[PDB]
Amino acid sequence: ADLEDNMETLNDNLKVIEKADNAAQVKDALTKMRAAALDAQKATPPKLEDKSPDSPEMHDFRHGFDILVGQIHDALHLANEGKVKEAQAAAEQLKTTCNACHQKYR
Amino acid sequence: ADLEDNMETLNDNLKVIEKADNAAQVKDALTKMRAAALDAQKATPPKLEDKSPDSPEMHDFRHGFDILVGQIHDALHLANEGKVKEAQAAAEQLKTTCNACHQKYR
Amino acid sequence: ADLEDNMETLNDNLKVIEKADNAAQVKDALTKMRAAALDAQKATPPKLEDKSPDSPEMHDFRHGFDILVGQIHDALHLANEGKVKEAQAAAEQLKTTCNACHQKYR
Ligand code: HEM
Ligand code: HEM
Ligand code: HEM
Ligand code: NI
Ligand code: NI
Ligand code: NI
Ligand code: NI
Ligand code: NI
Repeated sequence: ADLEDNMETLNDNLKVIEKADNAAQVKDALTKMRAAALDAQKATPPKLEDKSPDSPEMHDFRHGFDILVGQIHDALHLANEGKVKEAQAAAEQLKTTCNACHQKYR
Repeated sequence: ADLEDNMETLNDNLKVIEKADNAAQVKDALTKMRAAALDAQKATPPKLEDKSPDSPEMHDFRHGFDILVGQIHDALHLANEGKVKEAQAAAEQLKTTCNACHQKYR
Repeated sequence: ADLEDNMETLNDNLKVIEKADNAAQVKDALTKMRAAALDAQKATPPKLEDKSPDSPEMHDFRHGFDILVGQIHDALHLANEGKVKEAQAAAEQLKTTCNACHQKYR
């Protein structure tokens, strides 16, 4: 999928979590966020159309997604153990990664 | 172990999974693939004998293994929850990482 | 927290594990090591005060923590499955990461 729909997938599933009743709703959204993250990681973003895929910026751009994926996973472990509010807490924490990549590349 | 035996460990365990009966067979092979991945990640590969360990290429070379290890882990979670065919599906997906590193460094 | 207290958190929890009775003691320390690792990863270390945050060295410095976090996680999985001595074995293995970052940046 395109960078922009993956960002809507990231954004949407975030709302799904912060309002979720239960663990399965959380696990499902995190699963979907992981997929989107990983697929957005393949894209070249507007701001960086002038850079080769092995530029330092494209490298750093792809690293922002590694960080998000690691976090999602840590949230997933909490979801997997039925800890729905701390899972929700994690999901909320992801924001500072979202915003760190956005400050520099969006 | 040497880069080349680790690649045979990666390759072999891949066949073990795609033909596995059960979860324990999958978990075991993934465990072994993780080990080999991590050990191959220390090696300097023929194509890159002329580069320092902190060259951008050696950096990128080691990143190909981070991606594989993350994927293996995601497959492991599926194996750990008794999902043997989707675990098998994951293991198959790893191929595009194997081949992405190979296109550029093999 | 500061780089140096996070390193004491890393160091302390390591002793907690290698002497632990049970899985919950291990899971708790690993959880805390993950937190500290991730927080130390934001710091700029003395040796690198003269480098921009996107220098290759600051990049490599932050990667040393990715490796530690991945390992901690692998130890956590063992802890989570009640495997207290192999969890302890993992925790001990972390040392070569600790020391690899230290050789070059401490
Ligand atoms: C869960 C955390 C994240 C959320 C909730 C999120 C959400 C969004 C949203 C809603 C947009 C605008 C989409 C649109 O309507 O066009 C966007 C754009 C963007 N994001 Fe994210 N994002 C996240 C993580 C990241 C990360 C980690 C990176 C960098 C590694 C990143 C890089 C970008 C870029 C480059 C755009 C603009 C692309 C363009 O100009 O077409 N995002 N994000
Ligand atoms: C599970 C995925 C992978 C599989 C199944 C796999 C399998 C193999 C096999 C069968 C070989 C030839 C071994 C021989 O008979 O000598 C090989 C070579 C090689 N692979 Fe992989 N590999 C994988 C992942 C990777 C990754 C991620 C990288 C890079 C990060 C990589 C880098 C290399 C290199 C450099 C060689 C050639 C080394 C030499 O010339 O001695 N491989 N791989
Ligand atoms: C679990 C593994 C680790 C342990 C047990 C550990 C432990 C320690 C300890 C005890 C200190 C001295 C603290 C003090 O009394 O001031 C220290 C310093 C330091 N470590 Fe670690 N560490 C680990 C991992 C890492 C990693 C992965 C990195 C690099 C990525 C790193 C980078 C540094 C640096 C730069 C200092 C010195 C900071 C300064 O000069 O203020 N450490 N570590
Ligand atoms: Ni796509
Ligand atoms: Ni990197
Ligand atoms: Ni996990
Ligand atoms: Ni070896
Ligand atoms: Ni701090």
